[PDB]
Amino acid sequence: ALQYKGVDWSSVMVEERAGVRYKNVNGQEKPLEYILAENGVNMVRQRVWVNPWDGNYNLDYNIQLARRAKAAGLGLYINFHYSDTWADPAHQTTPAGWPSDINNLAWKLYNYTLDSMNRFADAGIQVDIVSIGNEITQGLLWPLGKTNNWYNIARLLHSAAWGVKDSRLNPKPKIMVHLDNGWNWDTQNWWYTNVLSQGPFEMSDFDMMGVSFYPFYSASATLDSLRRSLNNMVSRWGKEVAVVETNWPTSCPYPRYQFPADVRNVPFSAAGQTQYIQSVANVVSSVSKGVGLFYWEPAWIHNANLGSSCADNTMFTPSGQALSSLSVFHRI
Ligand SMILES: *[C@@H]1O[C@H](CO)[C@@H](O)[C@H](O)[C@H]1NC(C)=O
Repeated sequence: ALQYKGVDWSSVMVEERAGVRYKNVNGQEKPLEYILAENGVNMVRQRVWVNPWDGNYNLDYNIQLARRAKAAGLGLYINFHYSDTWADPAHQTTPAGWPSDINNLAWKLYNYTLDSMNRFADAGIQVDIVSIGNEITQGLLWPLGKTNNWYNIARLLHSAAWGVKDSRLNPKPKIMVHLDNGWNWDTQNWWYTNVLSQGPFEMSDFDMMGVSFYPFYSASATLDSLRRSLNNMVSRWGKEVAVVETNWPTSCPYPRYQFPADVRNVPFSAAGQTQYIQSVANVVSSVSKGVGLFYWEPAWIHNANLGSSCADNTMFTPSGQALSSLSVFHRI
């Protein structure tokens, strides 16, 4: 069974401010962190943005969350986007103001990460996992860290990894590199190979390799491919692995892509979510060093589709009541 099993609950306060109230399956209202712990979750993933336009997901914002997550006995997984806004394969926007030369940008990434981690340390919050970037498959901090700029990338990650290493955090969190399409091994292989062959980013600079695994972005995302990809990654670089992002809809009237053949039998419902989340967990667990699974934004009711072509990927009622499927975190 999985060592790390949780959800990314970053939107929680934005939702509370919007008037949302959460309840477990029985209708008992309480702060989300407790409904989560109640269902077997043992860790929350939180996204961190540099200078968000409205302050959400910034350091202060994430510290209030962490403190809360800790009170409910949940572990912490800090997810740096190293951007003012959403960072993903098609968007890695360097924070306005940051440097334009690799040495200074890297230095900045270091000071930023360093100070940020020390922010939790000084606050008495323990960070368990830290991803230096978010789905950085096409690199990060563009233009400099854009893919094929392999040198700059390994250069940037090394600095970021050390911002963590040199912080007051103790124990130090596992450093993770997060790429999307974990089912695509050629991508996982191409990326790490090119980054690790540069020299600046060393094997001892990171501990985990996290991957996003979704069913609605390509019929190619088969459980088998993820299974194979993870095994290939582990056997090749010996790092702990984990699915840091995944969803399953309870409603998907207009999918943009055909779902993988292995899950076309799984229903869009609370039952189907359980089935899917459990299958994905089995894949990760089957892999030696397969250590974690995180469902992305299960409680963002005011954004149900969660940026996908599916209508609802939440594990909550439109009114905020936890669905039965949320307790799948006990079984994994
Ligand atoms: C990083 O921090 C150091 C000392 O704290 C400072 O001298 C340096 O200018 C910073 N790097 C940049 C370019 O922000």
